[PDB]
Amino acid sequence: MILVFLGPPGAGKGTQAKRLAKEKGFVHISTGDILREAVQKGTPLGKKAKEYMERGELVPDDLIIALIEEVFPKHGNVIFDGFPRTVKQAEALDEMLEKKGLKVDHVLLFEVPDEVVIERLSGRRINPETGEVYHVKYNPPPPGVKVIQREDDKPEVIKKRLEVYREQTAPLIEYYKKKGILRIIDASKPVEEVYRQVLEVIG
Ligand SMILES: Nc1ncnc2c1ncn2[C@@H]1O[C@H](COP(=O)(O)OP(=O)(O)O)[C@@H](O)[C@H]1O
Ligand SMILES: Nc1ncnc2c1ncn2[C@@H]1O[C@H](COP(=O)(O)OP(=O)(O)O)[C@@H](O)[C@H]1O
Repeated sequence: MILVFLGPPGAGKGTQAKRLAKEKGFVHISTGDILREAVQKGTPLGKKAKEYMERGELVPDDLIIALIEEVFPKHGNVIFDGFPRTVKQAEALDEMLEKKGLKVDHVLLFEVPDEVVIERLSGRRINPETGEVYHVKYNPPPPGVKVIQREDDKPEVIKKRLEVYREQTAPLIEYYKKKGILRIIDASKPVEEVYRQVLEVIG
């Protein structure tokens, strides 16, 4: 089975993907995580991607599509978490899967309002050692655990990332709706509840 998690930044897509991968054995493909590790290690991809990400812009499709080809696993169920982000990327994903005898089974659309995305993103914190994602209010780091805020979770980059989401990524909703595989998730609910809905959606 192949899943795509779609929706605004801060919706809780990564948090759910990591849980689903962990408990149910999906391969988690987070273009976010892979890009950040590239940036940190300073690869050709990392150096090229770094500024797009810092500014809240999408990294160019060619770079991402190639990144997906490089990481797509030969076997196993897959969660596409943060990819595709454009219509071009969605077309590429279809072709790539079709060549492998595959297809996207379910697109979970993580619906959540702007005030919730801003609330979620501004309080997001990261454990630099473990990659564990926290939230200053909803799931705070344990006492004594040093965390960081991502530079792209600053107020003005969030604002940009949301315009970019609405401009470039939101058309994917009709794209997958037209195929009859769009599932709606009420992402505004607490973590446990969203996860139950995710499990119910996918069986
Ligand atoms: N599929 C993609 N296509 C283009 N750029 C991407 C993609 N995934 C991630 N990025 C870059 O990485 C940044 C952070 O993405 P990500 O971590 O997936 O979302 P969020 O920051 O909302 O969790 C994006 O703003 C974008 O610049
Ligand atoms: N259901 C939820 N309720 C409250 N906070 C959440 C929920 N899901 C995730 N979060 C928190 O909100 C922020 C965004 O979650 P994340 O999974 O990183 O979003 P995305 O991957 O869609 O950008 C994180 O700080 C996370 O701890």
